[PDB]
Amino acid sequence: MTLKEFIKSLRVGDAKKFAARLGVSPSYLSQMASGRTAISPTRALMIESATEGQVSRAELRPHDWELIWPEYASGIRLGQTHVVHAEGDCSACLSDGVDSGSSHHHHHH
Repeated sequence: MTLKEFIKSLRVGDAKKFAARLGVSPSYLSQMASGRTAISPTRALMIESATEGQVSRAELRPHDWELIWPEYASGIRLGQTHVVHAEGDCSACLSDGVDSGSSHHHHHH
């Protein structure tokens, strides 16, 4: 689940308590839900601990959690996560982060 959907389920008063879990403002809490803000590695953990049933650090950042908590992710890759089959296999794929065409070099002698 996500904060946007999770919060949506929550009531205005109830959501306030949730923001308390992260120790953040009610408006800010919704910023990450919208995606108009930046979520720190520590903050991602807060939400996961805040609900521990709907929104998890992986849900907030399915692509970066593998970078922020690779030691943990390494454990599930080993094959110990045979309890349940969860999407992933990010390591299997690799997306280039640089444009080869943009790169250029020239020299004489």
